[PDB]
Amino acid sequence: LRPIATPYPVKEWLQPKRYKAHLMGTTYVYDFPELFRQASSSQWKNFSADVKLTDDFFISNELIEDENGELTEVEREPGANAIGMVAFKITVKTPEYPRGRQFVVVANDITFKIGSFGPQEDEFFNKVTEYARKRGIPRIYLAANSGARIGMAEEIVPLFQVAWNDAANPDKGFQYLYLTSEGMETLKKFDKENSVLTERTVINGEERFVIKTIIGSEDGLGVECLRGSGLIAGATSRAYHDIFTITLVTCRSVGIGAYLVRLGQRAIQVEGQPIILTGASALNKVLGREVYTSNLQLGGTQIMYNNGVSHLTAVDDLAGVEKIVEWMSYVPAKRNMPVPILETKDTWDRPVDFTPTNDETYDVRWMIEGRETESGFEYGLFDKGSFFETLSGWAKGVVVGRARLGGIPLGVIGVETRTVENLIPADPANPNSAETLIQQAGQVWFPNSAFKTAQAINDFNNGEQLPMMILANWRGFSGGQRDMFNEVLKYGSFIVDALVDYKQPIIIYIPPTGELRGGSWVVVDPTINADQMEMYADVNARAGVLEPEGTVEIKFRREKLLDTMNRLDDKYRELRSQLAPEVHQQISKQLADRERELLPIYGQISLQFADLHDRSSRMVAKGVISKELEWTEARRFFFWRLRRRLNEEYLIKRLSHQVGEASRLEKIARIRSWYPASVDHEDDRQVATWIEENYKTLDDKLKGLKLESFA
Amino acid sequence: LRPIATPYPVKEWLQPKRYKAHLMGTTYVYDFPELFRQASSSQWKNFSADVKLTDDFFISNELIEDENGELTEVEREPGANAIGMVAFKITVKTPEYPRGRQFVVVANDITFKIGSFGPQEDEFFNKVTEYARKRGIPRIYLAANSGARIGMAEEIVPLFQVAWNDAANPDKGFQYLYLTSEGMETLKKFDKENSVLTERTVINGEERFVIKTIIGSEDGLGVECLRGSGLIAGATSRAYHDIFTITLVTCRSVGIGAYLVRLGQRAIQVEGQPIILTGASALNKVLGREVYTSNLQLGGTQIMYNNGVSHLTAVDDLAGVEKIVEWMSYVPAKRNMPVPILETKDTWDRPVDFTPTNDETYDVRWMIEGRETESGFEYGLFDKGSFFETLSGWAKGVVVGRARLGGIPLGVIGVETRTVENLIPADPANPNSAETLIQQAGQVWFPNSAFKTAQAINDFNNGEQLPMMILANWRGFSGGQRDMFNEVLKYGSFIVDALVDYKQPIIIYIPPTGELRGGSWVVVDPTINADQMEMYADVNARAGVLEPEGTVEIKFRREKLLDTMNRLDDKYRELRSQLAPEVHQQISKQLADRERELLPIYGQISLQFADLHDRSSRMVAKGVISKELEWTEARRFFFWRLRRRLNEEYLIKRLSHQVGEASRLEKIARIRSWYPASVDHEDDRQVATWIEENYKTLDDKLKGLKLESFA
Ligand SMILES: O=C(c1cccc(-c2ccn[nH]2)c1)N1CCN(CC2=Cc3ccccc3OC2)CC1
Ligand SMILES: O=C(c1cccc(-c2ccn[nH]2)c1)N1CCN(CC2=Cc3ccccc3OC2)CC1
Repeated sequence: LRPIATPYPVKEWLQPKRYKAHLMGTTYVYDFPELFRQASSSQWKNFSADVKLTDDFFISNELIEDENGELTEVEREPGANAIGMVAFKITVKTPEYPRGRQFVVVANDITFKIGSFGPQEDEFFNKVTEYARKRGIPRIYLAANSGARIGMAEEIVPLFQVAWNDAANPDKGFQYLYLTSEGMETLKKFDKENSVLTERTVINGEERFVIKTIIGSEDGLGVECLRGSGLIAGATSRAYHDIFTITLVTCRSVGIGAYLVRLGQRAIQVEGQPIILTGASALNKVLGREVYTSNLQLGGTQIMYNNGVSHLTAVDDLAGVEKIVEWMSYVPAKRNMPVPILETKDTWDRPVDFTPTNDETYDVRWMIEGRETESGFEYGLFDKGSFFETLSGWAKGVVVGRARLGGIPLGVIGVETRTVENLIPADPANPNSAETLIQQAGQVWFPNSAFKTAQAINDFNNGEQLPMMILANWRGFSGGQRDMFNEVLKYGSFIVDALVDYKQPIIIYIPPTGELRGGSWVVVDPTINADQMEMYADVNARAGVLEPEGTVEIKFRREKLLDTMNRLDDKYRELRSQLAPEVHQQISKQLADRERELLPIYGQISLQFADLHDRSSRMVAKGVISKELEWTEARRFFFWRLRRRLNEEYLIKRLSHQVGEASRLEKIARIRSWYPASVDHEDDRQVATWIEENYKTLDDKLKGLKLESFA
Repeated sequence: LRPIATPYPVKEWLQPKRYKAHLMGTTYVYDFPELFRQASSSQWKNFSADVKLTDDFFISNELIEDENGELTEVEREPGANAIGMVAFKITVKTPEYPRGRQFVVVANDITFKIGSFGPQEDEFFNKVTEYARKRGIPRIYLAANSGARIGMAEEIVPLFQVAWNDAANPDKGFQYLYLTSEGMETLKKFDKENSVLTERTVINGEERFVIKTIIGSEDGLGVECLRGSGLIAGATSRAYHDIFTITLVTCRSVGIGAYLVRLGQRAIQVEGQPIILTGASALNKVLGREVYTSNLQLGGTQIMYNNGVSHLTAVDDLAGVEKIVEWMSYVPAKRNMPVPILETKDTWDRPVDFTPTNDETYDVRWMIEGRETESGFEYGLFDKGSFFETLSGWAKGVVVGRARLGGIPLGVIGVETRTVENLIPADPANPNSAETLIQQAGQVWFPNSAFKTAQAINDFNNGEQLPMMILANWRGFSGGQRDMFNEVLKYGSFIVDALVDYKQPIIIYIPPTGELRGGSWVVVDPTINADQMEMYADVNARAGVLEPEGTVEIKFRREKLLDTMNRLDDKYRELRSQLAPEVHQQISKQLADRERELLPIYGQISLQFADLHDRSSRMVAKGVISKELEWTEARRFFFWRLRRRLNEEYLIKRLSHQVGEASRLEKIARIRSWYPASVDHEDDRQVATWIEENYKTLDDKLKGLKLESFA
């Protein structure tokens, strides 16, 4: 016992495995529920400073397999795990679920055979994943491992013999490996007869049992571990589409461990904990040279967070747990439950203060969440303090996060107007390689930003099941050589696919000072998914196929511009006179003199003429947008629109369970036929208010419609 | 008329639009059905040289919209199209469908308003896509366009006035654009009152109608074209998952045109025809400098085919049409129809001749399709002449194509063992940028090869609806810095997702001289999708978590190796003697002398010991593979296995339409309970033969099971 004379018992001595985990720079597996309790309690403090919590607000129950391999809850001493994978069912009362919400935590035990994945850990991880999925509850994975378990048939090590070419000269080589009768008997005796596959031969009097395959008595040596890895990779791939999946990289995640991080998509990486496929020393043997010095060069945050593999970084395990808990606060308690409403001091009923200007540089985050000023706080579009930005280290040209609109949680995608730089590191494996700095213009989709936008859309959609707002402000895609070669088309197309799959309300809003052009509008138009999408443009937004400079270049050329020079009194007369023979040379020089002096302002006139088409009024006129809006009034508008949309969506889902076979246009028109004759279908607030006042009455109407002889 | 005195009529004079198309370097839209007829006839010649074809073997009917906007067949003169989008319903009798197969061809008319997409072309393209999808028939798109249509309100051009700051000095600027009463009346007269949005003001006696928005009388000027682009992008995204989609880039594909190419996935690009987002001159204005000289720098084959955006290239339009027709020969006639069997001279009943050696370099294509030798033709795994390789210009480390196994069409993925080089071009926009040459080791997945493998899997699955074989031979993923930074994890994970979605039989086969390790096995194990996947390993294959060098490094270290030095007579005695005081220094030097001399061969022994675990016999023993196979006998084995699998799959699909709610294990066990008691369920040939002999009898059994009161 070390240290002596402590006030309370030495927990690292009661369970030496706690000390081993600490020695490896991670939290002991059995101590993670306590971090979730601390993080959950902080959530309450940050929400309502005055709430009195009691220990019954949080319950953690370890899940273990029974005699029939079915998961059951246990209350046992930490460190009694017979396998290197552990799980807990957590039931917490949170500000968004004060009566309680549930989730599962799966975790590697780094103290158990270095956190390696053997067949038993793989089967348990799969069993826990299926448990979460059946219940629709989130699956949190805490990665601290050494990848698939490796081994050899340790019983064949003291027994094997070698068939030397020349016994006296071993250096000259060997023909095969074999067992003697004594070696074979040792195996027979310990009931390890099937540990080897032998073929008996007779060489100079003695019988030799030629080893043809080594199998081994112990399980978890090789391919059986690889089968299990495949099983859990597929299990996670499916879980991502079904439930909320998140991973915290807590010590190091190797091989299957790294794949699990990616397959669950949502990942928080603790600083200094690598996500690797191959270790630096293994790579060094393959390359010959001593190229890498640490695994952090390969899979540290400076790789993974800069990549978008790690959505967030964390300073320590508790910070990571706090980020999981914060992310989950935007997510339904379980699959298909409504999005968790959470109203704060910042009510829906106020104008938007922060307004972008065309002459001044701004941060899009100011439009999203507001900003501190010397004169006070300028509120933005969403609730003060609600913006939880993710993928913050990758493709910084797009701003992705979760936010709240008068309490309604949603995914937000904004456009970074400032030029973004990113540093591509020098490849240590290539001596003729130096660090590259890439500049990327604002309001332009590049391969990386197109991938991030698509990624964001999918992550809001699957598991999170959130509505979304895109504050659309792109000039288009980068059509230059490098970006075309880097497959910009591929990434842009993923955005379309992500929108086609979206199952919750979508609002596309071209904000003030914002724009949408030929290439950018294609990928975000509401006809991609009319059942979910809706588009709005600010009165100070712009949209057209090309930018004014482009439109003039194609449609307001020199001849049109010169014909327009008949708005000029001096030009009209000069063109008329030069249309008696020798004097015509002086008049021709005089026309070219006026045309040269007028050209800069007539170029400006054509630019203005072209821009006059690019207005939200044309968008309304041509029916390409639902409404033209005023930025300061957007919060009030969107709150009720979103609120109205969620209610109608709920009624569309119920109408689907009954009858079944009807189009969405038929279902919505049916639900709308139920509204009082006096209710204006175009009034979002009135429509939401009427539905919320009649949920139980509408239920009775739906239960009555269960007179279905539909064959 | 030019030229005079030709033997037959000048087709370019009868329809001048034919000449315009030719002038633009493309085939006239109305002439594409003839190219399909020529290509279809060649298919017959290459199949059976002796078949007599008549014109009734091929029918092309133009589809146009009726009075109610419903598509109908027409026989009209070419060039009468009132919109710039054209379609044809093609019905062809092919070697795989001698009674006939159908498909739709949609195409831009480059002679119609430069092949631009206006709202009418967009609505027609969408209508044709839905037509194809409803029928389950393939959709071939022929891209020859200028992207979304651009315009201005040409009626406001002669009318608008300018409010100068100083009339006498126009150079000093203007305040706004306006209309006069005379201008307003001109609009009133031509019923174009809503062409502008004005606000009347009175300035120094005269009334000025301030233009606040220009709308225009003509449709297809701006945003209305962008809505249509979005509509067709979403339509194509959906079509890809539903029907066979392919695109031929025939002149140039711009903006929406480029997106359409990608969204349909399968693309054949004609040499010298660019797929661009922004034109070179437009990019040059945005950058200031005159950076690019042609659109081919941006979207030529050297960009798109090297990218994997273009799956194949074609020397001219007919070669492109021939490639479409050849690709389609592997594809079902319509959605959910069986894969088209096509038996050739190369029957299933033969051994595989080409065998890889560990000491000799080979091309994987030799294993796939065979190879010509001075001594004759060495047949490979698949039918002679059946290998149709796609994505051949991108990520050359993986070999992807379609093939036939005794007539059965399937997708094939093979591993290129030879080191692959690829040249990254120098960015013309960056003066401090030079061409990079990248080397990539064989049998290692890199970001590009992982993306291609995933891409291949999805393209075989969607629309093609083909079974697949992966001749799995990877050491793992590149875990080095550059490849980790280039998101190898992301691409590897797409492989898992692609396998999870697969709806047809999958065979994973580790071939002779082949290997599968820790990282590579994870992503391809049959437990990812047990309903479709199956794994086999050749008797000369290898698999384990690490390679022998890795396993020894972790599990057969110096102490184990030194303990093994007790297989040595001289070492055993020397270690015993040095375990009386001064003489012990000489014995310690003598032990280090033997250990140094023995170490190279004992290192080889441990490598051999480790390799003895990596055998297909261990794979069988641990139940991770369905069977261990012999390469020469693989064609015979796989033919019957695949044939058996397709039959059972057919019966599983039928059992699903009836009853409905049963697991696949229940359905298959039920189908198997129908086989005669004497039929060995493990005999593929017997099982396939019995099903094919009793399809009508099994139908009667299924129709009888339609006694379903299942609620
Ligand atoms: O409408 C225009 C435009 C602008 C200026 C000139 C011309 C033009 C049209 C014909 N000749 N020149 C077009 N464009 C459409 C919007 N595009 C946005 C865009 C900006 C951009 C910025 C940096 C790098 C790449 C980029 O490519 C995409 C830029 C070009
Ligand atoms: O089993 C081993 C191995 C090989 C040699 C030494 C060691 C090792 C284990 C511990 N220290 N050294 C491992 N490995 C697993 C298979 N890996 C395949 C691989 C090759 C490879 C080749 C080029 C570039 C990157 C690469 O990374 C992936 C290579 C490393």
